[PDB]
Amino acid sequence: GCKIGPSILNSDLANLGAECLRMLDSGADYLHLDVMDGHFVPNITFGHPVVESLRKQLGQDPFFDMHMMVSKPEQWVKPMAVAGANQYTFHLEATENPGALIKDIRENGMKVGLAIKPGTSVEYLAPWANQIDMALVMTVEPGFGGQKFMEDMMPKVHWLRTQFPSLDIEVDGGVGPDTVHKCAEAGANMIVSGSAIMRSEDPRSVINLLRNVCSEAAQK
Amino acid sequence: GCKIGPSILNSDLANLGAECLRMLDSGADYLHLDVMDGHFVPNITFGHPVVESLRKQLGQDPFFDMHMMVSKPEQWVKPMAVAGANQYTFHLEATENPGALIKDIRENGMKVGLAIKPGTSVEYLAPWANQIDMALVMTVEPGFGGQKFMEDMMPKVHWLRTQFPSLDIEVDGGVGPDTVHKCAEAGANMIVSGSAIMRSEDPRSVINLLRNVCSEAAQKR
Ligand SMILES: O=C(CO)[C@@H](O)[C@H](O)COP(=O)(O)O
Ligand SMILES: O=C(CO)[C@@H](O)[C@H](O)COP(=O)(O)O
Ligand SMILES: [Fe+2]
Ligand SMILES: [Fe+2]
Repeated sequence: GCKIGPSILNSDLANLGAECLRMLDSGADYLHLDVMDGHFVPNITFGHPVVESLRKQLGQDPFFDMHMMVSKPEQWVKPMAVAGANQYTFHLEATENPGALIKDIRENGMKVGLAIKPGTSVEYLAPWANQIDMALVMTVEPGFGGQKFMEDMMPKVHWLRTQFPSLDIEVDGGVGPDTVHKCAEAGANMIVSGSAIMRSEDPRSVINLLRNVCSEAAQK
Repeated sequence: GCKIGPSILNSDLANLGAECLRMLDSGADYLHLDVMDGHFVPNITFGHPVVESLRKQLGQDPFFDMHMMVSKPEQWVKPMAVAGANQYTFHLEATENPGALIKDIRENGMKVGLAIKPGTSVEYLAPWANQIDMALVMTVEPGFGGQKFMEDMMPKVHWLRTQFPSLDIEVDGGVGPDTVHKCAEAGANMIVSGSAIMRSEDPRSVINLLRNVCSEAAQKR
């Protein structure tokens, strides 16, 4: 039950379609699409209009996990749903009312993800863990790709896996073949990887390696 | 002195390099790149990281006109300059001190654009017109492509042309083979056109049509 979702942050953003196509053709389980509004984080990536074009290019079948690093996650729920996103992962730090937002995401037919930044206590998630589909434990400060993996986040992952056996747990930031085992042994089952996968001639082998390390570690 | 800059807002954003390349090959004078942060306008497009990738794909020749529909234009000046943008067009309504921002843009080596929304009186643009390279008169409410041209904006263009004869004046929003006449006769010499060029089977001829109409008006003056 371990899935690999490449991030395209450090890809050729002038050719997102081709970049994502290579990922899917290489056996990626899903695509992790980083949406930044220049406000919640100090960078701007793209929003629902790019997602709409991607969905048209990539077809109906691929799974889009939207990492919504935006200050008003309430605003982009319908636009993302209409564009064809499968999962809407908002930041607990950004919402005025998590309960209302979770409901709205579900009314819009999308799965619900909830992300926390490194400095955010994992216990902030407790009241919500039973209402969401996936918790995203950031392992770098959000805003940029290619940052250093924060191993000190692993106790958050372990705590979530122990307290909520059924919850999908995603890690995001500096995850690659060097750090994936740490994530898997802590309890993560959804693995975002960007820079580590993006340069490869044979992304399929790297993706398979991440997935296999993660699955065998989970089998324990 | 008339120039046509297609907008790629309603293009295939998953294939943005390809869309820009074919605009350039079709004779575009420049590329007009719409940057929206979801705050200044209710939509999000892309920012400096996409510009960087485009500059790498297109090379150093093409001119990028950055339409900065962002609420903190001060924040993105350096990042856009580093990404390879040529001109930074910010909104008058998006800053408390346009004078300081204008200075910072030039210090970062870029050309300076200054834009006003339809609801914003052209009078407020005037104090800065002698300090900028290009004034942008919006002819639709910013945030979305394919909207209807607001011909009621033409007196803004005409007034700027009269008061600032050497100023480059851009119009943006619903400009096409029909409405370009109004823009040209009013005094605009820089034409942004999105849906009219992008959804055309013959972008070259559309671009030629827009430039020719504008030149004819430019000559008459
Ligand atoms: O959300 C983010 C950054 O804000 C992550 O998705 C990064 O894009 C992960 O990329 P690498 O750290 O694997 O390069
Ligand atoms: O800045 C904008 C919209 O905010 C323009 O650049 C749009 O791209 C309008 O293009 P048209 O499709 O109306 O020509
Ligand atoms: Fe992410
Ligand atoms: Fe524009």
